[PDB]
Order: sequence, then structure tokens, then C-alpha cells
Amino acid sequence: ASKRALVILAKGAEEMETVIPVDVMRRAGIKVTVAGLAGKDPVQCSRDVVICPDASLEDAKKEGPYDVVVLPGGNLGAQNLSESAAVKEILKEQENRKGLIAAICAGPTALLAHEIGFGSKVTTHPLAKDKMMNGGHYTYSENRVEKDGLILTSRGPGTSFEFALAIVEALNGKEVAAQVKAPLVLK
Amino acid sequence: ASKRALVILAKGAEEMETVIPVDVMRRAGIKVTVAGLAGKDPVQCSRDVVICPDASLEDAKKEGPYDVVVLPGGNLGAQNLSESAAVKEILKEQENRKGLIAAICAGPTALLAHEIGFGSKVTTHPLAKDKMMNGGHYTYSENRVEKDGLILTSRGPGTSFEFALAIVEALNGKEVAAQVKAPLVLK
Ligand SMILES: [Cl-]
Ligand SMILES: [Cl-]
Repeated sequence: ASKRALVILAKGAEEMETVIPVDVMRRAGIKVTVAGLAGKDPVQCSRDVVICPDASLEDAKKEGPYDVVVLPGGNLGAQNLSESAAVKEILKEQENRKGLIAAICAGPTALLAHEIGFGSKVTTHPLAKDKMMNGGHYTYSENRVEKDGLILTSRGPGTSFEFALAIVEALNGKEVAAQVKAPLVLK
Repeated sequence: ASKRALVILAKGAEEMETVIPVDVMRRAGIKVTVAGLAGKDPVQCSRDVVICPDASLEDAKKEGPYDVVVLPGGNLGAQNLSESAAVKEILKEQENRKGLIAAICAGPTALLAHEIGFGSKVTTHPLAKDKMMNGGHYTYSENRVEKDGLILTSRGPGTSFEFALAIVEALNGKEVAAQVKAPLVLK
């Protein structure tokens, strides 16, 4: 049975941190559902790229659970995720069933907002460190990708391939990640 | 007056090679038009990410000319660009007015198809080299990014940041490219 990923897409998401993980995960044979936080309608991202979700989050939740829940970053994206009760429930349930949660850039600040994975070693965008560390609910890390149990974090658009490949490795193993990596012409 | 970019988006385009350049160029203050080869309707990319163009190519052509025409890659994407008479005209006119043309991955094979920039030093995805070099109409290069006059080429998803930043540098200069680069957390 193919592994399955839920990518939650909010208005103002960083489109690179959305698309690179979706594409790389799909190359790995993961069944990815791009779920629109605000329904099925096209989502305007942080640099005005417009992406059409596969489904509403409502409908995607019904087809769960997933092997990973992925939170893209972007300022407004992460704010929208942070304010969503529906996201709070999905993350709580995922942590409960001991499922992977992966967040990049400002994405991890939605973990803070929803009290997810307190005590975890995490990274964020440098500019989101102070926000993430407010209240001392995590240990901060400078690693481009950080994985502490079922909490996988990363730093920015430029770490998106490394982030996506860490998810692949976590779900599908090192050999599949190497396969996916081979034609990407990464440095 | 802001510099302006035309990104031609065809069914089967590599979504990473589309989104990374659009986002990075917009961060640089370039006015980017994502033009759907087949009108304004949402475009299904190579890994099934669906992107909504800003305009049809028809309408975008009328708002030209642009400082750069960008061709994303992907197998079917590049095939669709290669078969389009409308693309042939846009590229011919751009070469004529001594404007920049930038193509990544399989994207450069649309240059071959439309007899654009013959004699140029070019790179492509490794797997597209034989196709590009059929008839000996270019000199091949292994550089992650290649720029020979107004023909700028690159190799794959993993060279997309370098490709996007080379376009920025070409249009807006090294200082703006450094500015855009700074928060990306590139290696
Ligand atoms: Cl290997
Ligand atoms: Cl500098």
C-alpha cells in the first residue's frame, strides 16, 4: 500500500515550499493530497502563484489518516494554518497516532500555535526563530533539516529539496530517496 | 520601469522549474506574467500540481515585449512548447529584438524545435542532451547554468534557484540577486 501525504495549502503559503515537497514526494510514489485549508478553490500563494488544491481539507481529512502531514511556510500561510481549529485537530490526531509531521520555514510556528511537539528539537527560517522560541517550548537547531522523532522541520525555500527528501527517506527509506534524487541535478 | 518576464506554462511542465523562477523573479521586483500556452485555464503539470496562469499566452503577447521569455522543462511541457507555432513566433521575435531567452531541463529542446539560437553554447537535463544535440545545432555544456549571449540554459529542478538567480542577475544586476538570495537559505 503506497504511503500517503497530506499537504495543507493556505492562502499566502510559500509556493516553492509547497510545490517542491509535493513534486518530490510524488516522484517517490507517495500519494499526495494537496488540501486547501479554505476549500477546493485555487489558492493565492505568497508570490502570487495560484495553485489548485486536489480537495478541501474537510474532504481530505475524511480520507485519512496520512503517513505525514506537511505544513509549508510563508508568513501569511503559517498565520492562516496557526489560526485554524481544523488544523489543530489534524495535528493533534497525527501526534496521537504517532504519525510524522513535517513543517518548513514559518510552517513550524503553526506547531507552536497548536501546542504540537513541545520539547522537540526544531529548526525554522532564521527570521522565525524568535517567534518559535517564545515561551521556550522547543530546543532550537541550526541544521538545514532537523528530525526529532516524528517532528521534522526545515528552514526555507533553499532547504526544500533536503526537507522533501528527508520525508521520502522517513516514509519510503534511503534507497527510494536516492532513486528520486538521481535525476534532480542537486549540488 | 520594472523589468518584465513572460513564463510560458504548458500542460506537463515541470512544476518546480515553473514555480521557483516565478517566485525568485517576483522577489527581485520583476513583473512576471505566467502565460498559459492553452489559454487562461488551470494547467496540470508533470507531477499533477495544478497552476492557474495569470493570462492566456494570446493576451500576454499583446502586453509585450518582455525582458525575458522563460521556458520551464518537463517532458510533455517541452513537447507542447516545441509544437506551438505561437511559441515559435514569440521566441523568433525575442531573438530579433535581442531579448533574453531562458530555458531549463527539457525546455531548451523547444529552442531546437523552433530553430532558436543555433550556434549557442547550451546545457540541458543530462537525459535531454542527445535530443538537443541531434543535428549539431549547438555546443553542449555541463555547467549547471550556461549563458551564451541572450541564450540562458540550465539543467534540472536542482539547478532552478541558480537558473532563476542568473535571470535576476541578467535583468536587475548582481546586487539585487544577492538581496533576493539572502533569505532563501541556499547552500
Ligand atoms: Cl545509491
Ligand atoms: Cl553582497
